[PDB]
Amino acid sequence: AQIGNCCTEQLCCVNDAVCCTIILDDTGGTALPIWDDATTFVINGTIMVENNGTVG
Amino acid sequence: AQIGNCCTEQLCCVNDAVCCTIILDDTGGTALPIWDDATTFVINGTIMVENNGTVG
Repeated sequence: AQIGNCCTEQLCCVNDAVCCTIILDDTGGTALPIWDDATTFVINGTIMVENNGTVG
Repeated sequence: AQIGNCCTEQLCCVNDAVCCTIILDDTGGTALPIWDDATTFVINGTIMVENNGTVG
């Protein structure tokens, strides 16, 4: 006779989106921090960059 | 869940008009400066010249 149930540990799935606009100038090769991870999770997703400045 | 709003960067539209009158004589092919641009904007508009001097 089975005692207890192995069952599962159902996990909630988080799908968030972030958007911002910046005034970008010459930074001399230095990377401006936009997003950083401080958790132990595995994170996937898509990153989109659109440059609306004057052409040329 | 959306975080923030891309929104927009609404731009004010400037539509100015300028008028002046000059006493024009022979300049020997040299162009008399009337208007110059010192900004980085893209400027459109209409230019009108009326010569009211004596006919002929």
